[PDB]
Amino acid sequence: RLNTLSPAEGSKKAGKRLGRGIGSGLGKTGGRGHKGQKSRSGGGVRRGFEGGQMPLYRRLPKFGFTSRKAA
RNA sequence: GGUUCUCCCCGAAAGCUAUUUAGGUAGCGCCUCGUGAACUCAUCUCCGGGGGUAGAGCACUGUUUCGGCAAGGGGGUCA
Ligand SMILES: [Mg+2]
Ligand SMILES: [Mg+2]
Ligand SMILES: [Mg+2]
Ligand SMILES: [Mg+2]
Ligand SMILES: [Mg+2]
Ligand SMILES: [Mg+2]
Ligand SMILES: [Mg+2]
Ligand SMILES: [Mg+2]
Ligand SMILES: [Mg+2]
Ligand SMILES: [Mg+2]
Ligand SMILES: [Mg+2]
Ligand SMILES: [Mg+2]
Ligand SMILES: [Mg+2]
Ligand SMILES: [Mg+2]
Repeated sequence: RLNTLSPAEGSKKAGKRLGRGIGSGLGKTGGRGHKGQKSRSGGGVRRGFEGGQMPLYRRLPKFGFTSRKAA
């Protein structure tokens, strides 16, 4: 009867909402520590960056060639 | 610098490694949630082990104080 309809158990998961008091658990720093590049807005680092060490996908040598006949 | 409602469960780290790196970041180490298997792990008993630290010692590496024998050396004496 329209108002009687409810979803399955565990279907909806609420979702994390950050910065909303202490009781919320997460709140004041939205689960992202104190300071550093990761805490800052637009933070983090690009994909495959090991902090100036030459990343795995450059220290290893490239190999082979893509065949046109294989496609 | 600041990041706003509430209860319940578990709960770190400030280490290694690398870095124009050192107040940053990454992988591992430590937290957590989830998913499966073996007596898997922990505590203590009685066995098997390797070590070369504490201590001790002076054959060796050097160092060191005495006493006994003593080549070899330092002072003297000749035609
Ligand atoms: Mg939550
Ligand atoms: Mg929470
Ligand atoms: Mg918390
Ligand atoms: Mg702050
Ligand atoms: Mg800090
Ligand atoms: Mg941080
Ligand atoms: Mg460099
Ligand atoms: Mg440190
Ligand atoms: Mg420490
Ligand atoms: Mg550092
Ligand atoms: Mg810095
Ligand atoms: Mg010692
Ligand atoms: Mg000793
Ligand atoms: Mg002694």
